[PDB]
Amino acid sequence: ADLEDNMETLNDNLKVIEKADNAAQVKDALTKMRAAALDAQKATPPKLEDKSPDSPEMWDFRHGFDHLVYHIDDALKLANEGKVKEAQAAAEQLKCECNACHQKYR
Ligand code: HEC
Repeated sequence: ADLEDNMETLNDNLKVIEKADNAAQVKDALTKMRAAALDAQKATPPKLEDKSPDSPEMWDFRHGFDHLVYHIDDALKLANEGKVKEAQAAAEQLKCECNACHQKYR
């Protein structure tokens, strides 16, 4: 899918996670965020179209999704451990970290 749709998937499932009351619902939303993040990693954003993949900006662009998946996997582990509240807290701090890549390249 394109970058804007993957970003909508990330933004929407973060809303799903903070409204959830069961671990299965949290794990499902994180699973879709993981797919959207790995798919967003292969795209080129409009303001970086003049750059090559090995440019510092594009290495940094792909690196941001590596760290996002890292936090998704940790939250997925918490959800698999039945820790709904802790998984939701991980998602809130993860949500805060979304802003940095937008400030650079959005
Ligand atoms: C870079 C490695 C990113 C990180 C991590 C996240 N986002 Fe992102 N996002 C990024 C860019 C370059 C853009 C602009 C795309 C464009 O075509 O202009 C976006 C956009 C969004 C949007 C708006 C989508 C739209 O229809 O305009 C949203 C709602 C969004 N991003 C959400 C979002 C969330 C919740 C993130 C943390 C899970 C997140 N993004 C990370 C680049 C990057």
